[PDB]
This record gives sequence, structure tokens and C-alpha cells, in this order.
Amino acid sequence: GSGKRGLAYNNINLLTAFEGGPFSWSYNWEPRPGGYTAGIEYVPMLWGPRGYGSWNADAEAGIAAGSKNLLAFNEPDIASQANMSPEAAAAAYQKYMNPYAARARLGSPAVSNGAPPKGLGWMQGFLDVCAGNCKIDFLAVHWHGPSGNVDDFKRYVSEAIALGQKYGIGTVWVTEFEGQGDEEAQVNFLKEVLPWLDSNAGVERYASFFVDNLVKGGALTSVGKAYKTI
Ligand SMILES: OC[C@H]1O[C@@H](O[C@@H]2[C@@H](O)[C@H](O)O[C@H](CO)[C@H]2O)[C@H](O)[C@@H](O)[C@@H]1O
Repeated sequence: GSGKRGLAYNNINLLTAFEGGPFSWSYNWEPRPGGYTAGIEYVPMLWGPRGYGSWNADAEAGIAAGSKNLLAFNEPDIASQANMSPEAAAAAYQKYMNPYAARARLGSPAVSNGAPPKGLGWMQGFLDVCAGNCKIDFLAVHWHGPSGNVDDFKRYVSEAIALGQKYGIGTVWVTEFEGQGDEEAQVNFLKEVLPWLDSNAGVERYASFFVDNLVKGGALTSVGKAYKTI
């Protein structure tokens, strides 16, 4: 396909269901892959402050095993996720992500689609505290909501692209998106947004949320099959 489509996983043993599809890349919300999967670029994630102790080793290991991208904190805007102030994330990004910029493309912390001061509000606060000192190759963003809200998904992704552009960051990865409903509604959502993302110059990569919901009893669900085939 486009080369944009990724596999976001928990159970590594479910990636096999997707073997041969138009998938370039994977991530697992962890700094280490939990094994090896041939033919796919694994992208390590510095999920939050619990990861600081191992991160330099984890990043070097990922670079040596062929990773060319690194992701920063997972939903620092959400207190049940990485739970970090914009100021804290800007300092930690400069400490833990910037040193890898010569050898890996670096993704921003990934924000939710919450209203300000969460979501892209948080992201703008983070890009303000960075003050040009964070080496950011792309913004990472998340959108979850009903399958009928395509309009709101596109609105959110366009808003993220525009925000990146105000701070000299050309492109985004949509590292989680989920058009929610029954399997039929989920497939209709993918039929609408997958082509839209594939032709969007602003979006480098994306991952429908997520491999372990798209696989039941070893088999792609109708939603997993649409993710493989659209
Ligand atoms: O199990 C590995 C890591 O899983 C994390 O949960 C992920 C969320 O952060 C994310 O937004 O959703 C995915 C899929 O539901 C979750 O795997 C934990 O919060 C980490 O503690 C955990 O190490």
C-alpha cells in the first residue's frame, strides 16, 4: 500500500495474523519489542518517567537492531497514562530523546484528542516550553471516538498537522486511531479514513487501535481483514 500502515500490539504472537499485509512498522507502548518479528520496523517508545532508568540502553539496542525512529511519552496529558506537565516533558525530551536525533527520527509525546488543556492544548504548551530546543521530526497524536465522527477525526488530524507546522514540524504520525462501533461500523470507518490518510501529505504513518482487538482465535476479524486489504 502507501507504506504508512503500522501494527500497534501487546501480544507479539498476534502479529503473524497480519503477515504479508501492507504494514511497514510496529510499536508496543514499550521500549523493547518482547521478541523479534521479521520484515517490520519495530519503533521503541519512551512511555513515561518509569522508562528513564533503562531508556539509553533500550534506544541503543533499538538503533542497533535496525530501528530508525523513536517515540516519546504516551499521553502525558492523561493522568492515568504518562501524566507529565508540558514543562516536565520538554526538559525530559531534551535529556532522553535529543541525543538520538543524528541516528533516529524522533516523535513527539503522543497526546489524546481531549479538549484543551489536554490533547493539542497540551501539545502546544509542550512546543512552547521546548522553545525550539526539542529535536522533533514528527508529532504523534491519538483519536478515539464513534465511527460516525469521521468529520471530527479529520478535523483533529488537520489541527495536529497545522500545529506542527506553526513550530516547524512538517508531519504527524497518528499512532492510535479508533472509529468505534459494531464490526460493520468499524469497517465503514476504515473505508472512509484509510484512503484519506494514505493521500494526506501531513501524515507519514498511522496505526489503527490496535492489533490485539483486530485478531480473535488466531484469525483476523472482519475489521482486521479490512485494515489488511483497504
Ligand atoms: O503492556 C505494555 C504497556 O501497556 C500500556 O498500556 C497501553 C496504553 O498506554 C495505550 O494507550 O493503549 C495500549 C493498548 O490498550 C496499552 O497497551 C501500559 O499503560 C504500560 O504500563 C504497559 O507497560
